[PDB]
Amino acid sequence: VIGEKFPEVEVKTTHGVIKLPDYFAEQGKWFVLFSHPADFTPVCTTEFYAMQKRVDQFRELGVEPIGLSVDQVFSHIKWMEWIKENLGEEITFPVIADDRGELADKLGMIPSGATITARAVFIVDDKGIIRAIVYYPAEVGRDWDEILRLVKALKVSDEKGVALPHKWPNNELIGDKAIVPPASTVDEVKQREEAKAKGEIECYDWWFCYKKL
Amino acid sequence: VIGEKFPEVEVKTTHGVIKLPDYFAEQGKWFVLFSHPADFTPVCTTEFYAMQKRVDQFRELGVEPIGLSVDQVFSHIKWMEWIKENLGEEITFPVIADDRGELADKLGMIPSGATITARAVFIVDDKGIIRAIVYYPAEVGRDWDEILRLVKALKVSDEKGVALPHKWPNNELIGDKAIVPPASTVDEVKQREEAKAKGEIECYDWWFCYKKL
Amino acid sequence: VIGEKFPEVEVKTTHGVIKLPDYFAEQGKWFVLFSHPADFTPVCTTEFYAMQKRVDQFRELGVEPIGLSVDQVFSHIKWMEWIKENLGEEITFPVIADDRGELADKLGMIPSGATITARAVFIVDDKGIIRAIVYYPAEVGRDWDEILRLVKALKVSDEKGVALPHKWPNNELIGDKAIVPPASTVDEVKQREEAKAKGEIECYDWWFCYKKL
Amino acid sequence: VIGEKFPEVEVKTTHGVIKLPDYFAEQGKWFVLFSHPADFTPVCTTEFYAMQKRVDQFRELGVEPIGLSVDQVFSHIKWMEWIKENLGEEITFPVIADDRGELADKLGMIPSGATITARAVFIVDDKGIIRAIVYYPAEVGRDWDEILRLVKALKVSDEKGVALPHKWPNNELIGDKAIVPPASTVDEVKQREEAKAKGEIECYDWWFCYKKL
Amino acid sequence: VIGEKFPEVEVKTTHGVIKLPDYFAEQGKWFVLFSHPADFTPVCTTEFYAMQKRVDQFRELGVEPIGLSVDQVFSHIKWMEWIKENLGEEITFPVIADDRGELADKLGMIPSGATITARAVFIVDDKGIIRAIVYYPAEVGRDWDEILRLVKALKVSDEKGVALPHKWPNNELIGDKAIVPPASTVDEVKQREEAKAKGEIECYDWWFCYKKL
Repeated sequence: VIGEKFPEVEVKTTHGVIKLPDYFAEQGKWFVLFSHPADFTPVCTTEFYAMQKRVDQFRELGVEPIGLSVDQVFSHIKWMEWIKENLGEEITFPVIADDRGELADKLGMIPSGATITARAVFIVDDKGIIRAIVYYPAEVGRDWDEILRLVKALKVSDEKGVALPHKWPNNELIGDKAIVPPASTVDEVKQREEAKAKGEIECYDWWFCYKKL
Repeated sequence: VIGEKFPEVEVKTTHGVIKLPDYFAEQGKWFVLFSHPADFTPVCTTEFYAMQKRVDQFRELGVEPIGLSVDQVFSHIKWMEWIKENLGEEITFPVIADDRGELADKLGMIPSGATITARAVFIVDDKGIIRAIVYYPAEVGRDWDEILRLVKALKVSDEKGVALPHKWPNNELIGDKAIVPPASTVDEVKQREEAKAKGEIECYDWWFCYKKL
Repeated sequence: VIGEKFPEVEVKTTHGVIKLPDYFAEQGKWFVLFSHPADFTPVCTTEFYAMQKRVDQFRELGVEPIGLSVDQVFSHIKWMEWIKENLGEEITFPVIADDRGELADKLGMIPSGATITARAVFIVDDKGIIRAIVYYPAEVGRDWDEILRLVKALKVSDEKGVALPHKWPNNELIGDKAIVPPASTVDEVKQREEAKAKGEIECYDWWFCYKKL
Repeated sequence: VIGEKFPEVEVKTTHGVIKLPDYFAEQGKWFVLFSHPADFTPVCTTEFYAMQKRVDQFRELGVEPIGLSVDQVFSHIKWMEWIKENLGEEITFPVIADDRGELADKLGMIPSGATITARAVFIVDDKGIIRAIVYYPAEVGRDWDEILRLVKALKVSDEKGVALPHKWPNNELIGDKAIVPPASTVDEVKQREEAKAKGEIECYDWWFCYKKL
Repeated sequence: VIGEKFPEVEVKTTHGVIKLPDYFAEQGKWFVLFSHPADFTPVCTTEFYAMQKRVDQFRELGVEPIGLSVDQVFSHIKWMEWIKENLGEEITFPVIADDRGELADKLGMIPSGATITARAVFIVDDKGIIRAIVYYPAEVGRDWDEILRLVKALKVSDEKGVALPHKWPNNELIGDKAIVPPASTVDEVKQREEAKAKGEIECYDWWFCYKKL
C-alpha cells in the first residue's frame, strides 16, 4: 500500500547483490520497480525492449529502472543476450532473481491463484517511500510512456509543491499548467483572491486555481 | 451526558485546525456546538442563516458558535459561499469536518440506524463542562432563540448563584426575577424568613423565594 | 438515543400504575415524558404550573404529558395540592414516582455526579419510538412553548411527509411553509425541475424546495 | 446485627450534612435511629408527633433521636411544617433523606418485596456500638415508651454493671430492683452467700440475686 | 427479614418434637417464638414467669408462645420445675432445645461475638410468614406487654384491613381508632372526600383518615 516505506530487503540481481532501497536512496536516486511473469516470454520481451529504449529518459530524471521475476540469474542474462541479438538492444538496467518469490509475496505482486508475479509497477523515491502502484494482468503489456508521464508529474509535484491535472503536460483544459492545492480554510481563501487579482495565479474558482512553471 | 468535561479532541475546521475545548476555554470563552446532517440541504441551511443572523448576540455573551458535520471542508466552504450569494449572509463562525464521525460517535450525536449526525446542540463553558444537551430530528429545525434564552439563563445562574424560572426572562408568574435556590436545612429556613421580613427576597413559601437582579 | 424504542416498563404514577408506552400507544396517543429533580422546589413548580396551563394545547394533539421525579407518590399529590391551593391551577396530568431512579437510569436522565433526575424531556409517538430528547440542568427552567412548537412540527412532518425550517411556523425565510426533502438522485432533481414550472413548489435550488400546506 | 460497630457513613439531614456515628459519639451522646416508610403518611405522623412530645426525655438521658426515610429533604421539612400547624408541634430532631436507600440497605431496614424502609429502631451508644434492634411492620406504630424503658435499662445496666428484670422499673417480682449477673463459677458462688448473709444483696438462689440502686 | 417465610424446620421441645411453622399453621394458630440465653439465669426467669401469667391472653388470640435456648431438654424441664416449686406458676408453653444453635443461626439470633442466643422475638402468622422481629441484649429483659399490644395490633390490621397509630389503642391523637391506608392516587383522594362528608371517616388530611371499629 502507498505511502509506506519500502521493505529493507536484500536482492540478488543481474548487476550484483544489492541492498534495497538503501542502494538507490543513498545515491539521491529514485527507482521504478516492475515485475514480469517469466524470462523468455513474448509480451514481457516487448516491454523490456521498450524500457531499454527509454532507460535514459528515466535515468535522466534521476530515476533508476529495475526489473524482477522468480527466474534465476542465468536465464535472466541469457534472455537479455537474446534481446541484444534478435532485437539488437543491450539490456542495461538491473533484474531481480526473486527467489521463490520472497519479495514478490511481501509486495502483493502475485495474483489470485498464482505462484508467479504479474505485471506490477512500483514507484519509490529517494526517501524509500512508495509513491504509486500499478497491477496489470499477464495478458497485457504496460505503457512506459504513461509510467513516464506519472514520474515527471511526481518529480515536479515535489519540487514545486503543486498538483498535476488529468493528462499533464497535455491537459485539455489548462495544458501544461500546474494546479494550486485547493484551499481548505477561509483565510486561505483570501490568499486565493489576493493572488488572482494582482495576477500570480488564474482561477476557475477559489478551490480550482492554476499557474505556469 | 451533562456535567462531564468535554473530550480533549482536535478538529479540522473551516477556519483552521483547532484544539477542543482548549481553544475556547483558554480565551475565557464558552461555545455552543451544533450538528447538521449534510452540507447543501434545506432545513440545515435555514438554521445556518439564522445562526449567522444571531452570531453577535451569542458572541456578545462571550459565547462562540461552531457547527459540525461529516462532510469535507471543501463542500463546507462551498455551501457557505452559497448562503452569501443566495441569501446574502456571509457565514462567519467555524464549521467542523467531522471525519468519518470520529467526534460525533464520542458525543452520541448519531441516531439509531444512522451513519450521519442529527440535530444536536451542546453548551460547553470556559472550564470545558458540558452544560446542556439537545437532540432534535432531521425533519425539524431548531430554534436559536430558545437556545439563546438558555445560555443567558446559564450565564446569569453562574454569575449570581440563582436559578431561573420556567420561561425566564418572561416567566408568567415572577417575570424576569431570579429564583433563590430552595433551602434544604432548618437553619437555612430561618435565613429565608429573616430575609422576607426586612425585604431582600419575596417568598411564596420558604422553598419558593425570588428577587430582582 | 433518537429513533430507538421506548423500553417496556411498568410505572407508579399519581393516577394509577400504567404500562409504557402501552398505555398511550394503545389508545393511539403520543406522550411527553419529562423529569424534575424534586417536589417542593421553585423552578420545578414554575414548570408544572406552566404545563398545566398548556395541557389542553398538547391534549388536543393526541400528545399526553407525564412527569417523573424520584419522590414518593404521597409527596407528589401534596405538591399538586399546594399548586392547587396556592396558584389556582389544578395539576391534571400524571406524575411517576420512580423508586431509586430505576427508570431515570435506563434513560440516563442522571447528570454526572448525583443520584437525582435533572430536567429531561423525551417525546414519544404512538408506536413507542423516541423522537426527540432534551437535557436541561436544574438551574434553568425549560420553555414549554419550544416543546409545544417541536411537537406541532413533528405531527406535521409525519402526516404530510415533509421537513420543517428553522423556527417554523415563523421561519425568517418562508414563514409557515413546509420544506421538501432534498432530491438525492439525478432523477429526483428533474422531478423538482418539472414541479417548479407548474407552480407546485417554490425553489432557492433543486435541493431547497418548499410549499404551502 | 447487634454488638457490631455502626457503619461510618455520611448523611444528608434536615439539620445539615452530618457524619455518623462520629457526630454523636464525639459529643458523649448516644442515639436512637428509627425509620419510616414515607413523609406525609398517617401512622408515621402519629409517631413523629409522639417522639417530639418525648424528645426531652430521650435528650435528657444524653440520648439523641434521629429519623430516616428515602424521601428528599424538601418533603421532610414540608411535612414537619405540617405537624407544627395541624398538630401544633414543631419537630426538633434531625431527619435523614436516605438517598435511594444507600444506608437502609446496609442496615437491613427493608422488608421482603420492598424498595422502602419499614418501622425500624436502632439504639447506638457513644462508642458506636449498636445495642438493640426492632423491626415492626408498616401497618403498626411503635411505642416510644417501650423504646424509652429499654434505653434507661441500658444506661443503668452500663453505669452499674447490672441486668434488668422483665418490665423494669415495674417488675412484678422484684419491682425496680436491679439484677446481679448470675454467678458462673464455684468461687463466685461463695461471693453470693457471703453477700446474702451480711445483707448487701437478696437471693431467690445463687444465680438469681438482686439489690436496690 | 420481615415479610419472609419461616424456614421449614423440625425442632426438639419440652412438649415433643414438632415441625415449624406446620404445627401451628396446620391448626391455624400464630405463634411467638422467643429466645433466651440460658436456663437458670435471672432476667431469663423473670420473663418466663411473666409469659406464663400472660399465656392465656395470647392463647385467646390464636397466638402460641414458644421459646428457645441452646440448653438440653433435661436442663429446661428442671428450670420449669424450679419456677413451679419456687414462684407458684407452672410453665405451660413449649421450649426448644436447639442443639449447637442450628436454628438460632438461620434466624441469626446470635449477637456479634458469642455462641449463644440473645433475646429475640419473632412473630409469625398462620401462613408461616414473619411479621415482626425484635433483638434485645441479655442485660435488658423484654416487656411482654409491648408484644401483647403488637400482636393485638396485627390481628386487627389483617381482619379489618387497616393500620394502627402510635401506641394504639391508647394513641394520644385518636385513642383506639383505626387509621385508613393513605390514598395514593387522585381517584383515592376523592374516595376520601366523599367518605368524610357522610361521616364514615374523620380526617386531619386526605392522607390522614381514621375511624371507629
